[PDB]
Amino acid sequence: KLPGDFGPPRGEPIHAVLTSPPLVPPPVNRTYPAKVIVELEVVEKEMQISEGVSYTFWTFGGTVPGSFIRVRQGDTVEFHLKNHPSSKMPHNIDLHGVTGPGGGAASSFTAPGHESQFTFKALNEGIYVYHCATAPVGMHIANGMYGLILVEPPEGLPKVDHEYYVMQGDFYTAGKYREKGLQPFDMEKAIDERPSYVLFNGAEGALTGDKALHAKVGETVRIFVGNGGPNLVSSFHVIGAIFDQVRYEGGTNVQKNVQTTLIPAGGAAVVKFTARVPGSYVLVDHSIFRALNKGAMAILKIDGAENKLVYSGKELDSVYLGDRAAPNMSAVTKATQASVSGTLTVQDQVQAGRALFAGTCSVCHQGNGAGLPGVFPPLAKSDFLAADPKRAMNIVLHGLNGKIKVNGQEYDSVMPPMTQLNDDEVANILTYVLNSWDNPGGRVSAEDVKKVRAQ
Amino acid sequence: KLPGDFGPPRGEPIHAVLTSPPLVPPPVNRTYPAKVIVELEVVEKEMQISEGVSYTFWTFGGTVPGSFIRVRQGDTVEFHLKNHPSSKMPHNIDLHGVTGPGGGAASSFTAPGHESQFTFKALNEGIYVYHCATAPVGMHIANGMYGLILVEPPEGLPKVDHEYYVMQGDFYTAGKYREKGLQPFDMEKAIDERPSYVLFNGAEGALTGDKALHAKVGETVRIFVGNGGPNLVSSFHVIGAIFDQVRYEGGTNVQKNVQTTLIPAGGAAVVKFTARVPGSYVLVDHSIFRALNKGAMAILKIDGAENKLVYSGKELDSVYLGDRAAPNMSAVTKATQASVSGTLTVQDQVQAGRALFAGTCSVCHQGNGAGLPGVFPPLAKSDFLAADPKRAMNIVLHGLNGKIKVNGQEYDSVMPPMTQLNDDEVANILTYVLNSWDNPGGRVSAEDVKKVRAQ
Amino acid sequence: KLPGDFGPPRGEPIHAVLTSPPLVPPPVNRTYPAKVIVELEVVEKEMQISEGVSYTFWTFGGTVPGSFIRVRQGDTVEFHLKNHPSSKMPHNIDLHGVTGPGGGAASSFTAPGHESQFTFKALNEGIYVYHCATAPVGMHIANGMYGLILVEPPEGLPKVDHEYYVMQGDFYTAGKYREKGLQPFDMEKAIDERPSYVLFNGAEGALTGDKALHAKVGETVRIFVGNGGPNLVSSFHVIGAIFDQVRYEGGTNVQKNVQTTLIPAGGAAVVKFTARVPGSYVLVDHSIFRALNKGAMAILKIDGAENKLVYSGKELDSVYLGDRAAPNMSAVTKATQASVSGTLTVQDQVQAGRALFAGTCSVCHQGNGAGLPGVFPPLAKSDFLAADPKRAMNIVLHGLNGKIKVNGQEYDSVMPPMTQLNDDEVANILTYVLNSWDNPGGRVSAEDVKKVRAQ
Ligand code: HEC
Ligand code: HEC
Ligand code: HEC
Ligand SMILES: [Cu+2]
Ligand SMILES: [Cu+2]
Ligand SMILES: [Cu+2]
Ligand SMILES: [Cu+2]
Ligand SMILES: [Cu+2]
Ligand SMILES: [Cu+2]
Repeated sequence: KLPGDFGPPRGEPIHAVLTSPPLVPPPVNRTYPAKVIVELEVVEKEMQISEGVSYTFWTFGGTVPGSFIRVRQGDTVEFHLKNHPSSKMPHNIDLHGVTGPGGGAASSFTAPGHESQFTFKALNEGIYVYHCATAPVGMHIANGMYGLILVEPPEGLPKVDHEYYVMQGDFYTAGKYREKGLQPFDMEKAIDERPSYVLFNGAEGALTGDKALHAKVGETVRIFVGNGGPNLVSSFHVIGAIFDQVRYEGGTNVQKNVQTTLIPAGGAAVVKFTARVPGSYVLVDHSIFRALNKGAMAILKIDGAENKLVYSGKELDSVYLGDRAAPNMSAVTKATQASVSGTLTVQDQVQAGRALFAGTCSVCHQGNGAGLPGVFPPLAKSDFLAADPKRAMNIVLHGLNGKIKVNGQEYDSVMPPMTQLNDDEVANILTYVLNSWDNPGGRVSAEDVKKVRAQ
Repeated sequence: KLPGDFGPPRGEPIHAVLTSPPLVPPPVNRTYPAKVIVELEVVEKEMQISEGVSYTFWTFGGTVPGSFIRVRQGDTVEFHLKNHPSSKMPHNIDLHGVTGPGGGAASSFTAPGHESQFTFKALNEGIYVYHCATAPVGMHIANGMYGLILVEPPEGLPKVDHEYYVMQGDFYTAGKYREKGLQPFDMEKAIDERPSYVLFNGAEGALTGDKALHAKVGETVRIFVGNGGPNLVSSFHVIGAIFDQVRYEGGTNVQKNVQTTLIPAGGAAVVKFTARVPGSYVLVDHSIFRALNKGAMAILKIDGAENKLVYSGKELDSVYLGDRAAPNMSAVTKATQASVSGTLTVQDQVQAGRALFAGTCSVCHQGNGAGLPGVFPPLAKSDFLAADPKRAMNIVLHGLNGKIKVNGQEYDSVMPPMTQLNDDEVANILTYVLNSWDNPGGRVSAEDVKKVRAQ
Repeated sequence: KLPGDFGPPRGEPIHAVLTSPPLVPPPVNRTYPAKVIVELEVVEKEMQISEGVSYTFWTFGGTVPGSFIRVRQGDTVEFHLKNHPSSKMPHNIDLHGVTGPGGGAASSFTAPGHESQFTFKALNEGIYVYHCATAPVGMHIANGMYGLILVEPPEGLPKVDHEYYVMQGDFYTAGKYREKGLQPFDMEKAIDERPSYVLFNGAEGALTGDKALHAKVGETVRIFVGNGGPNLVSSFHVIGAIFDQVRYEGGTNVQKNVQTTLIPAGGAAVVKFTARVPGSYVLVDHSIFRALNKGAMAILKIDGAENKLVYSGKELDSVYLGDRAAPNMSAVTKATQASVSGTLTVQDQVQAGRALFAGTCSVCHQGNGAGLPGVFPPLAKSDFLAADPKRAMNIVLHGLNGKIKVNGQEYDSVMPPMTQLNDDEVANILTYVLNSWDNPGGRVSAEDVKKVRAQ
């Protein structure tokens, strides 16, 4: 006998309601198998992968990850794939959990402006990745063509207060991390498995700040977690909390009470969290340069009463979360746009630099530029800064060590280099500093920084 | 008490029958512990890692992976390692599952033309990797020195219809992927964990096309899956199906009903599959550039009746499987040989290009070169192609965008670059196209392409 | 109800006794929850990451990994973090297993010369990584800022004969592997996840030779195994043995009878081993270039009677363990120091070369330089060596093939290149050989080798 042997579809055909990340459709809440009609449209379009950094994404339903599909084990699914007329490429779909060659791929080839359909029975309960399967497949996946399909057990999943949808992917731009402009896909970096960005839900900051996930003390949260890849394996982890349960795909095994899991490329898991104390809980790939240098962090923000018996301490800040502590970094987007338009003002630079200074500089120099006397020199009203702005560009790019005198006090420490900052970032940060804290004003341009970097 | 405490060996000494991949020895079918004599011979030899690409493999038993060994928990194994006189290197063996230092390594050092032996008790049921343990060990492993040993539980494994043997490895050539000739091992790429090929069973296409694994609807298939490494972890996955069971090494835990697993470097697992519907099921490393750009795909082809209640769709084709949809790519081997011999004909190039066109070009241009009107321009009877063959070389290497006119119709789309194709591949593909579909004939040489690439 | 609900702290406040790797504090042996005061001091200091290779480590408690902390589920922990006045950087802590934002990070920011404190309840039994959480976090972790905290179940762990503490990390030096001197951290290699060293307990040889872990036949050994990362996932494996049990973090799942596991970056596990037969058992990352080319090997040496019914063979030697078979390689440290001081003698070079020859050359040429007649040519009393020392430098760096005559006999084989050896290593090895086995003496300098490498 096949699994999912619940008899022929009954009732009326159901038109599936799909959701955009990070939301999930309601529980199916049904005791009979149905014919479920799923309609999903591929759209190719430019979106911001980071502030001021555009990328041509290929999407299922206009989002990365693609629209979430929710059905019941034993359902017959009539799957309709449309390819928007604006597309340049053909596309198709492989749904994990489908019983049949290619997971649908050979019956879903869809040229721009066309539609395809195929039917399958959902024999297999579980959470499953779906993705494009059009050669070169890795390119399609790298461009954002992946999402999740949930096939519920017949009795449904246990009730929880919130359900969310989070999916990791690795991305490959020609430019370096945070280099502005429209960035092409880079096949060389992709083949080498050397991503420039590693993200949740298709962009830096997609689930941070004002886009965080929410719940309250005492509530339960289920997260459907995918890893679209194409290539990386996630050391998936929640900072400051624990997973009550982790279940992969439709596996019989359920791990309980773990904080760090491994999610294969192409894999998916359901995790459960119980909110205990208020604050920001960070979902990361704990291959930690991905999380804190390439974009792979997402926030579940918990509202409610502190419990000093459990945790006496404070909410996170920029020391850990960096420039993603703040609600957003829209000033960076704005300054980048103004540069393109040729209208970049001092204040545009100042506000972009303010956003970028958080974490990146404030960890040592403080949010108010005061430093710490004799340990971290001040940027506020800094004689040393004012004396030589070009030296300050060199200090950001190349670091500084040795004895110096700042505002009458000696420092004898080490500031690490920061050459990974792009020329616009250095320029905007230094313009912010120059225009703060009784510093002399003026500006540093990206071209100024380019020249210092080349010397 | 030690595990495997089934008493002294009884009956007669048994000379183990080893098998070459992808086959497995018969179940031991025995109720008593035995002395089992295993004889394995190391052979160093050139073989084709891909069509027209030779590599000096170091092998246990003449194959990659090496010969499969099958014993029973509680057996006493007298292990004989011979090193063929033609060898240049010394070799030895570490069998996982052996209780003792190095898994046998210090008692199996075997110079060319010599033999070694050691005895161990198989205390540990499970599936286990064995490999060479001769410094530099990673070099030996990278050259193909790994295989599997099964230590059965005393009652035997449950009966299945088929048992197969599949083992992943990462490979490191001086040349790039599909660059022809005898390719040296590349220690720099190996240390960096940057393989040029990632393969099942020692070659591209080892388990595809006419070398696929077979079964029928309703049958059960057990696959002994190794990962020899040296360095990669497999996101091991079956496209279009599910694993009924996954069990690692001799672990007590058995996962059921998963599609994607993680197999450590040096690890092994037993998976079980039940054939439900006909077609090609693809075993892959779902770090998907490995599977679809570096060689890591294998096929289990299922014969039998369609079941439209389960899956309404079609068998896979080149869109997903690429140039491995076809039975083989022997024409590539032949053309490469003819180049070396200085006898390369137009028809040699045409047939090699035909093989390579599948997937790589046909996904957009179609198998018959017709394209799709106003979306994908034709290669069949293409005025644009005929007008400028050197432009066509540039288009393959560097891509094309912008408005063009082909056979009277305007196109305004994007063909991605394909610089990863080697000069011979570009040459042979374009010669195929030129000699098909009422195109003007002639040929493109590898040297022609080399010149365009250098400009 | 929260987990760990064992009531308010009782008894007296307990000042935790922390241990340095590879030792563990005693079992808590307590039936009531307590207030436990933990004091941990950050120290930045130069230490040898390899012989003659210095590195500026940032440490919790003066070691890498940091001091081991051991508490009981249900305890209230008052955590005190001090930052030594000699520090240049601020530091903080995130303990996995803490319930609260950042695992403590926002309440533990500690400038040089300062102290911080926070209190948390240990709700979660298990083994957990702790690490610094100061931007740039990956830099802090890469510099050595990680360790383990055990939160015992209320009844305690089962009694074992030995408990040890082992933690993997990936390291990123500007220089290549074994390049001498004080090596800076390399942010470029870190972002790319391309470590120069992969180590247990902060140094090459930290747990090999005279620093091996010990036990006796019949005894049980528990190892608390961390993976600090920052970036790599360990294919953690024991050569020649099996793990009775593997349990991750505080998971409910326990795997039994496996040899190879996967430990996520930031993850931790408890493994159990039962000693069966004498000899050296090697803990490795089985992404095997890490273990055998980058430093990731540790030894558990078992004393006691051989059991020929289980294993007839020998203890490991340099063929497998290489230059870590010997008790230590202190001669390398000494020679490097003498080079810096300008006092390097012939004998300093000889003893350093002796240490390095083991495995790296002896696998083919033998420990006594005799080779094997007509298969591996001799280095002992070698006419070919004596005839041209510069040719011998070229042979080490670039390999040798083709027919040669050595001491009257023809060889027609292949010696692989060894360009990864540094100039001092080549120099010291060849000086050893020249001063052994009736060879002519003299010396090769690092500058001699530099010149040959550049030609
Ligand atoms: C801690 C790790 C630091 C971070 C992050 C940044 N800076 Fe820094 N900076 C640091 C130190 C210890 C020193 C003194 C070095 C010494 O030789 O003793 C400095 C110095 C500067 C200066 C010059 C002195 C002054 O005006 O106070 C400048 C202009 C400066 N730092 C700027 C700066 C900016 C803009 C940063 C973010 C991009 C930044 N620093 C980060 C320590 C640390
Ligand atoms: C879809 C992703 C494509 C694949 C794969 C290949 N080609 Fe292509 N090709 C594609 C498009 C959209 C276009 C037109 C671009 C535009 O500016 O509108 C082309 C064009 C060509 C041409 C020139 C026009 C013609 O003769 O039809 C040639 C000669 C060509 N393509 C060849 C070709 C070959 C040999 C391929 C496999 C190596 C190949 N293309 C792949 C789209 C796609
Ligand atoms: C086995 C894989 C080898 C290792 C490791 C090393 N050497 Fe070697 N060496 C090897 C062979 C097969 C040959 C002969 C090559 C041929 O063309 O037939 C050699 C040769 C040399 C020589 C020259 C001949 C002689 O004097 O015997 C030298 C000086 C030499 N090898 C040195 C040497 C050193 C110092 C090594 C460690 C750094 C080393 N070899 C490793 C095989 C192998
Ligand atoms: Cu697509
Ligand atoms: Cu897939
Ligand atoms: Cu070998
Ligand atoms: Cu091994
Ligand atoms: Cu720190
Ligand atoms: Cu952490």
